[PDB]
Amino acid sequence: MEAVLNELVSVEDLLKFEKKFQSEKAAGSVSKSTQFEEAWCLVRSKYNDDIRKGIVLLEELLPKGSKEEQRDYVFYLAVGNYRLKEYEKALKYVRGLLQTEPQNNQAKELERLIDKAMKKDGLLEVLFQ
Repeated sequence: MEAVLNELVSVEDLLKFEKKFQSEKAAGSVSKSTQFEEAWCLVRSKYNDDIRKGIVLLEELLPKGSKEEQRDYVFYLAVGNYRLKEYEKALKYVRGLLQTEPQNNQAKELERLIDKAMKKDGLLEVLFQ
């Protein structure tokens, strides 16, 4: 995934989804699925306000989800909080997921990323003192 290509296709996908979302909203029916896909987009944003909106949407969905749905909601709540540098919140979400699925390799890897960031592992200023 060439990075500039990735940005390009992401926009094409966004416009197609926007079309679908606006059509659904106009019809009076924004489903749990489409709301999740909205959140999935938002937590990938370069803008913090977008990520926070995605978190709000996922927290709203969380109590209404099946076990299977909640797995995805909690994963992306951990991701979203991680990207906002809300590490304590991110760790609580991912540790909850690992309670349900201790051998989820993706959740294990995310917990490692959060932990490392929290502890400032690979902070560079230390290397130059």
